Amino acid sequence: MEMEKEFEQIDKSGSWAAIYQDIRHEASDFPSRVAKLPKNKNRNRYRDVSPFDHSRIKLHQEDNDYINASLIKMEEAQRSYILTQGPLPNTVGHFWEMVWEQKSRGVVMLNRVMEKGSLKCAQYWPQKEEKEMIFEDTNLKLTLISEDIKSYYTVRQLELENLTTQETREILHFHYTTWPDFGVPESPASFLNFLFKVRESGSLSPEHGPVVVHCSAGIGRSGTFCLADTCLLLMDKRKDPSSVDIKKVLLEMRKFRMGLIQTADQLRFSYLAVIEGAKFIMGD
Ligand SMILES: O=C(O)c1csc(-c2cccs2)n1
Ligand SMILES: O=C(O)c1csc(-c2cccs2)n1
Ligand SMILES: O=C(O)c1csc(-c2cccs2)n1
Repeated sequence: MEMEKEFEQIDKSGSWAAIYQDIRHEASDFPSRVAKLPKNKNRNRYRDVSPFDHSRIKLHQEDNDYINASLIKMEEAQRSYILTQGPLPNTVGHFWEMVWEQKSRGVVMLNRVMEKGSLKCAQYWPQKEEKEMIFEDTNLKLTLISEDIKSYYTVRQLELENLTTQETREILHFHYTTWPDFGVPESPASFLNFLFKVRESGSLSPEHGPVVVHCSAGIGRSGTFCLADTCLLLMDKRKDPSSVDIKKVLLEMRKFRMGLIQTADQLRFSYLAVIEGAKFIMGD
């Protein structure tokens, strides 16, 4: 079926939970043996969220190459994404090592450091220009260059220096700051505006490594971001945009990381975002 009318049909029939459970039943199951080794317990935020072995990002290190991060490679759309958990106190250096080694231009953060009164990720970037961060375990230096605070999101320019080689690179940090503590946003307008700002920066383009996107576990909000982006790109590429099947795209992405889209409300929100976004693209 088309998307917008499939949407009204699920709303009128109140069957979002059944649609979402079908996706969960059909989703791929691949091994995640490296994630479960005892030496990696303090590298995982949640015991039930792990990268598959076949798609995990490897650190270029001979001691321990493990990070909780997955490469989502979308062949028809010609887009790749790295989805990862929010960094932990003992993985902030690994996080920036990955950014460097994978040649990423942008980092997309969809959570706040504290939500619901608890810590959801480490404070892994500097908050003042004159107070830079040094990660001694991976030999990197990170400096805040500038910060632009808007009503729904903040963009930061960061400098990452490989202290071994003295090479430097500019990284863009896109921080969506207004996702509610519970549920999903009422309108997708600010989330789509944010997605378009990431796109306009070059951070999603083939001349760079894959964008790094995270929330707390790296599957829920993060899954919503890449699902909406890929569906909208396919609608622009194909002769028949109404052939884009969001459920089929989601199952393809779940071949590369488990659990993408965590609730039926997140599924409904993803449909809403793609539907509204397709009107603004045109040719709109
Ligand atoms: O939460 C933490 O532990 C944390 C946040 S930034 C950081 C480091 C910066 C530079 C070296 S360690 N640690
Ligand atoms: O909508 C089209 O034009 C369409 C439907 S499927 C499709 C392709 C799949 C893989 C490569 S092109 N294009
Ligand atoms: O099937 C639809 O309603 C749909 C989704 S995107 C699309 C486009 C039309 C013209 C350009 S893109 N139509």
